[PDB]
Amino acid sequence: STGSATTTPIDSLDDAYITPVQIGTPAQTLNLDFDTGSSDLWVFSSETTASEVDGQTIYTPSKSTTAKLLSGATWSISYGDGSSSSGDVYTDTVSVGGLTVTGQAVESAKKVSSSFTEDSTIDGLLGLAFSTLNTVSPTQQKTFFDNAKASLDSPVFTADLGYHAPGTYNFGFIDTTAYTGSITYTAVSTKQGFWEWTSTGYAVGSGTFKSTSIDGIADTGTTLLYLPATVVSAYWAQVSGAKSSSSVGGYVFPCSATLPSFTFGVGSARIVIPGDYIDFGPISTGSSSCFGGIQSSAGIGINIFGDVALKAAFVVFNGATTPTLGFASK
Repeated sequence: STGSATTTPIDSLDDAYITPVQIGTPAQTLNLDFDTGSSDLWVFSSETTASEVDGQTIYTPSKSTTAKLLSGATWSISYGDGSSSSGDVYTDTVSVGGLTVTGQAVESAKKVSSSFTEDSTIDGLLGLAFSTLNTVSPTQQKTFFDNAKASLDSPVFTADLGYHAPGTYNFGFIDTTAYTGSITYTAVSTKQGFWEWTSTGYAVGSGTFKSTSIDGIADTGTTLLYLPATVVSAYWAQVSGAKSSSSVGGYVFPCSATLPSFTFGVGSARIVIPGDYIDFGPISTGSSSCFGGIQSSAGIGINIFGDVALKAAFVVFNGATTPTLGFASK
């Protein structure tokens, strides 16, 4: 089997992407944030504290004939941005772009943190990291991808995120019309539960390529590109007036600037992030100070190839017995 679904930016900055997901019988369609950096499929629901729901579409298990409470199971997650959610668990039928999993764990939120409430466009998350990170207790649950894997034509999914435009998540096949040149594959470590890999270096604008190993995660659920302070400083030094602002919480730059591109290495191949992808606009409405899309990972504890990086590529998440990541230009 295969699936194919369009993923759409939630706003004009590509802060995140939502993909429609059918849950239950009859289908309840929720727009979920596909997140290769976590492993829980959780939704706003009829059980969510009413004051914590503000415009989201909810899953109502009692209206699904295929929903079954997973007795005794609870979940609770905290994300890298300090947001969180928790609740109980149902199993139900879940379909993405024509690909159906029966008995998928659907984690129903009883509580969500303010950032989730405040984002009306995101009805929940669909985790696509490794199932070892799943938070369901006392019986850990599998991701949608893990459950689908054996039925898929090929045990892969691909992320093709758009810049200020829709893109695609595919399951079970590689669309050879969706990228240019070749896909370069690189090794993955699953030791931390992430799609963790090592970039071979970077360049800033038309500058020479610096060969250096950068260990990081491919994370569709993180907006920006977080890299070591040395790398980030080298980037922003090429933007007149750019500076790190503790009050704002990262590098800002004059909105009048033209940003240089940023290149990252995948083996001997190179992915170029155009400068415009690195512009996240005014820090506040009407400001002439703009927020940068490349930020320091110092104090995160890990480098993160988030949407800024991934949207410059066609990315293969290969879930074969030995997982790998593939990147192509597009």
